[PDB]
Amino acid sequence: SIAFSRAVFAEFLATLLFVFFGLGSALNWPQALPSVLQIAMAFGLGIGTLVQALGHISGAHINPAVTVACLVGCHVSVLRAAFYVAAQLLGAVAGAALLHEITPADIRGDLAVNALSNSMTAGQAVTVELFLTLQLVLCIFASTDERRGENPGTPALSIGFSVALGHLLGIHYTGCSMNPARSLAPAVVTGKFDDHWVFWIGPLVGAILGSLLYNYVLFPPAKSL
Amino acid sequence: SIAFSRAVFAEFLATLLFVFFGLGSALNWPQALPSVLQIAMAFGLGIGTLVQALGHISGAHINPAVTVACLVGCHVSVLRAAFYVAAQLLGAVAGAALLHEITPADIRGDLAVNALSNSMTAGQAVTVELFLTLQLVLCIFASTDERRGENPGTPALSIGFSVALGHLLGIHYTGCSMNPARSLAPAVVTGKFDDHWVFWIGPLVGAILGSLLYNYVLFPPAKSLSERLAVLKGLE
Amino acid sequence: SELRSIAFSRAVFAEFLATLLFVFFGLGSALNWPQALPSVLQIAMAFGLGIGTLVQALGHISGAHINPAVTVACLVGCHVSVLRAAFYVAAQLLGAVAGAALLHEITPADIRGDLAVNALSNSMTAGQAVTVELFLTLQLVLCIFASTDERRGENPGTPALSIGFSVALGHLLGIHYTGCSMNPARSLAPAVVTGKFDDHWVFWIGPLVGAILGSLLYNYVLFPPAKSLSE
Amino acid sequence: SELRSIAFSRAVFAEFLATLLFVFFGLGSALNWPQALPSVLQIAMAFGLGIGTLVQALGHISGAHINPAVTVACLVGCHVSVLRAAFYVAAQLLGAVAGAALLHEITPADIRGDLAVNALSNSMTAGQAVTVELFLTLQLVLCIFASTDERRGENPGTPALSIGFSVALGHLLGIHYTGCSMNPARSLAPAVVTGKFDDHWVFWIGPLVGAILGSLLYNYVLFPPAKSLSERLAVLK
Repeated sequence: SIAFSRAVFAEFLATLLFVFFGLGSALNWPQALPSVLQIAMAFGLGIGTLVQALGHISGAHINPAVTVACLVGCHVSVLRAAFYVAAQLLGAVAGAALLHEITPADIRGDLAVNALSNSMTAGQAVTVELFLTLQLVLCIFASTDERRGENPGTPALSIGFSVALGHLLGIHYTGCSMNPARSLAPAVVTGKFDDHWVFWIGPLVGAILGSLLYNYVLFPPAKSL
Repeated sequence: SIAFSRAVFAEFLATLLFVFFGLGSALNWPQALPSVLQIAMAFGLGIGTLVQALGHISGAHINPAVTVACLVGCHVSVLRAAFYVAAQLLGAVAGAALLHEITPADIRGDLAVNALSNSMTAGQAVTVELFLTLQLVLCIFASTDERRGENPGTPALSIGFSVALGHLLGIHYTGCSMNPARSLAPAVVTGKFDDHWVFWIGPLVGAILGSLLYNYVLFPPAKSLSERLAVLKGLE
Repeated sequence: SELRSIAFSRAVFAEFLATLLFVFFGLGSALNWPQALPSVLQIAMAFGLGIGTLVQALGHISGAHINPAVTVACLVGCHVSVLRAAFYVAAQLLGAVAGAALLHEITPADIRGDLAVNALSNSMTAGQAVTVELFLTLQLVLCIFASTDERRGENPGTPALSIGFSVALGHLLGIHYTGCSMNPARSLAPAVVTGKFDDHWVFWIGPLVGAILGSLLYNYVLFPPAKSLSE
Repeated sequence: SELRSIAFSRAVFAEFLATLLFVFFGLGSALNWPQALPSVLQIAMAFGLGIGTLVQALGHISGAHINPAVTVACLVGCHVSVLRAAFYVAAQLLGAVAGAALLHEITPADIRGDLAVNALSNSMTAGQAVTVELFLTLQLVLCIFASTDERRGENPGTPALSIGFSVALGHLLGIHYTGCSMNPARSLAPAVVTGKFDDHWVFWIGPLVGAILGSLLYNYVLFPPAKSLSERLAVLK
């Protein structure tokens, strides 16, 4: 009962720092405009760092889509999955509120909300988020698959660079959600909810798709009883 | 029987995502033009992520030149190599078509086709593509060599950064093909095939040179008794 | 013992040399070079790969703290004697000032400029900046403590790269606010060399509180030594 | 004997081929500035990932020195023989010049320019520039020796990445002063081809001294090899 409390708190604190660091690095600084790579690196090294410190303790989901994917694959429980999703949403909003307080009334701007950019249709954007989240779930599972043992190597860095890869592309299209908590956090704080469902339907479908493809298509288990 | 089907499917899906993520990051130029480093990182972390996710299930070739190199020292049969190459070509075109469908209308432009740049000669570009793929194949052979030391496991990041290294140079000339599928995918969708042979002869020759140099010159692998037989029977 | 004595001397010398090279490389790469002004990512990579390289090269000799805040976090957390912590902090402060003085005598007077001093930026306030420095150093110690946690024996992992990228992560954000300190020696070094002590306490109070918070959170909240023999 | 052995031939050839590919890729990615001038980070990454890739691919065959300074550092740290060290230095110098001549041929005359020669920049003094190169190569040799230290447990690829990121780190600083050499072969290769030898000694004394300094500090001061058996027994009880 105590280990479970530590895991839910860790998921909360992890999502707090990820959203706090991610958005804060994505704000429009006029003296040094953030590059697609700069933002991608911030989100990328963010997940890699948080996976290293807490991955072995709770799994370092830091993402409701990852938690849902883990719910379809990993022997996680619906109770923990709910407590995790709840912890991620609380940590994210807490990270966005903390950043808002410290960010002045000049940089804040859109507070790096994920927003449909370069017009683009919701169907085209929702399709990207699906493929963006799918590749992350495939990597996370392969990097953490116990059947591989210690053979996968650099788990934190691979997962981290996988998030960065999505961002290196996603920034230009949407912003690279891959995480409903990272999307909801600035939307609640700075009132902006333009097609928010896109950043929810996409990732959730992409995560379940990646989980089913991995756990039951690409590398399924042997037959049970 | 199933494992082979899963492996061929993985090679298809891997090349799809690589081309989808790679080209999409190399075009898209509004008021944020992608830099050489930005593009190199996109292709590099792409392969690295896909080698990590699918390496243990198929080998994550994602490259016909890599599949050809593995035909000499990866224990890959010509049957698997063919099924892999076919899966890579289908995945790439599928990745470019999927990207094409979603592209923001009149944005595609070249669609990040590998193209001769800065008035250089076709011979100079084909020489680069050879060296770009030779160093990659050299790195893949060592990274997948049981005798390379360390502990069991494949370094997906090392392989990924090898692809990125090639882009830091190839981009200035072409786009760092190293992969005939990465070149054909946007060439088929758009229709631009200007000097398409450069993006095929270069990588294939560079890969075979690196594969022969590693398995016969640099670090000749340990032959099994059964493999050593075919050498004696091949002579006789 | 005798060989036990030298080992400690090697550790103190390594902590000195590590902080010297870190400050020398970090500040030198952060200077406003006219032909190529460094970007936030460019600077983040210089400080990031700096710690990662020094942790890789010297971690197995001294622990490669290169930071008084992490040394203090190890006192409450990875419980180390105050003797080593003092010798380490002293070695870091001497190496840092030596690294900033060496760079000064290495850079042309014209390009020297602000010598990459930590300074309040974008008209920020001391209270907001001290809060940022806290969260920046907290995530670094959290990563260090987990990457070097005795309980993480078997597989070596990637502590150097993870810690290195953890420093870079703090720079991708901290640079815009304070230039990212996370280290009282990196802040004091250019302040002593080039007299600029504007809000120096921010670069000291912030990191130290963030490090102790991260050390207490890890050793007492996140993954403590379970007092009960049950597990 | 060590000379007439396949392993020695493979190691000398590996050092040649490694320096060939490193110089070819390194200079070519750092000089190609037509309508897209490379940034300091871009150049640092090219040289960094260059060394990292070659150490991964060839490290197990020859040690992947790719540098006469590194080769000398291993000589000082009692590993490689003086015979092998000489053959390695010769292989590195031959590979480098071959890489620059090949790049010249493939690079259009309009963009070749100075061919990314290592040069004292922003009117730096010979004493200050030689001091930077010293500290640049010193940290690298410290990382290389630790990345190749059998006593340090590591996962596959990380040592090559650590060495790679060490080279990048050097370039992130050295570029502003000298263009970052750390390698006499990387400096000599374009100097012979293009013909610019102004104060070439800075790019040789600096790295050579930095490598020996780092090697002596590591093998004798910081982390010497033969320690004692019974200090571990005294740590126990």
